[PDB]
Amino acid sequence: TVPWFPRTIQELDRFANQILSYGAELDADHPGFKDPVYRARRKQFADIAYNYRHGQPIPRVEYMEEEKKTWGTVFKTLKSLYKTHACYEYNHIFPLLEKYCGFHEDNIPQLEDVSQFLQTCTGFRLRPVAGLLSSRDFLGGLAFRVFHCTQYIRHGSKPMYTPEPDICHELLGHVPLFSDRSFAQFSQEIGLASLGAPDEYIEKLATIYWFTVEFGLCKQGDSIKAYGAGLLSSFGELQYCLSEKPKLLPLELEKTAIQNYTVTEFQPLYYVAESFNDAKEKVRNFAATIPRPFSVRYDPYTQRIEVLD
Ligand SMILES: Cc1ccnc(-n2c(S)nc3sc(C)c(C)c3c2=O)c1
Ligand SMILES: [Fe+3]
Repeated sequence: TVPWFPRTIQELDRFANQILSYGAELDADHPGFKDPVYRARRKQFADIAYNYRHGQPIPRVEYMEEEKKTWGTVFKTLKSLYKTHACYEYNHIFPLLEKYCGFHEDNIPQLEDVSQFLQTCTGFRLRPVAGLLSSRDFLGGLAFRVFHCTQYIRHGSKPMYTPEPDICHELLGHVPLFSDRSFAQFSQEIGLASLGAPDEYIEKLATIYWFTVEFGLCKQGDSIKAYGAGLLSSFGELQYCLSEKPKLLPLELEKTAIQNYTVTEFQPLYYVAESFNDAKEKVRNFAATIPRPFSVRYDPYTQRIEVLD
């Protein structure tokens, strides 16, 4: 009995709120655990996501001085690496994000502005998300070029640490790659692959996602550069990923899909992509191995998924 998936973009409304209601910020472990103001702020961002419906403007939020400071620290620290460590695509778009989107140490960009910018670049759009969605639900969004995106910021006591996605990771890690057409097509391919796929393949796709969108390296002429959002938003790991320490292997999906990984330390191993067009082709070949009694394609004119046989 084939798993349901949205067939229109508005149908992402359906399971968008089906998050893990009891989130990371509730653990005694969390940098913000003892902070009741932080607790409430987090629920505030969650209620914004909860009430969001596809098509609406994303609500603007006045960030606090404390939050802007945390952003500032993440921004300045990370900025110092991008020219040398980040891929061309990243460095190419970053100044535009500064000019048109207010990417600056003193200013946390608003999601609506960033979403409009991306729509202009590649048709990618943002949708605020409360918390952790299933891989199935999150990856499905990508098929429509929709990135489920957090709006809250990490707790101010630890600006270099987040166990979770937060706004810094989304804007400084993901957003600049979603501005590139080739990357955008690649990421969407992973989304298309996920539609109606068995649970076992959702997990293989999530693993591929992690070794690409989150922790991917790519060839850049004779050199290698970072493009994964998890690398680009981690000061420590961004420098480490391109030192002699980690092991590097070519992106190869039948191996990548089964490779184990942990979230708590630096990756002992990275996969290197030839280019985003090549990763896309590889994902397209891999999707053909997924037992699905149909074929899918996205029609951007009507914003619907076409389902054949
Ligand atoms: C597949 C999927 C579905 C929903 N969210 C995610 N997701 C994304 S996009 N970025 C990050 S950064 C970090 C430290 C974590 C844990 C995390 C994460 O979980 C991934
Ligand atoms: Fe991420």
